[PDB]
Amino acid sequence: GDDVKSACCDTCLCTRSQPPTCRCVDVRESCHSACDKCVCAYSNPPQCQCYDTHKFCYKACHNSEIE
Ligand SMILES: [Cl-]
Ligand SMILES: [Cl-]
Ligand SMILES: [Cl-]
Ligand SMILES: [Cl-]
Ligand SMILES: [Cl-]
Ligand SMILES: [Cl-]
Ligand SMILES: [Cl-]
Ligand SMILES: [Cl-]
Ligand SMILES: [Cl-]
Ligand SMILES: [Cl-]
Ligand SMILES: [Cl-]
Repeated sequence: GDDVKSACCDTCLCTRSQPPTCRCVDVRESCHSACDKCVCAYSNPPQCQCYDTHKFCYKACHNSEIE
């Protein structure tokens, strides 16, 4: 399907390259196992990055009162 809450993301960034490579710059509370390497700053609320690359962009599910 496509209505899946596997990941949400408000800011993807696909690279200028050949072939391309893409990733969600918009960091979250939850880091999903969709990307292989989840790293997290132990902040409050914590921030957490897909270090590992992807070739997809997920729809927006609005995290915090900013975006
Ligand atoms: Cl599904
Ligand atoms: Cl939705
Ligand atoms: Cl350009
Ligand atoms: Cl980054
Ligand atoms: Cl989240
Ligand atoms: Cl998950
Ligand atoms: Cl991802
Ligand atoms: Cl790993
Ligand atoms: Cl610190
Ligand atoms: Cl992938
Ligand atoms: Cl929302």
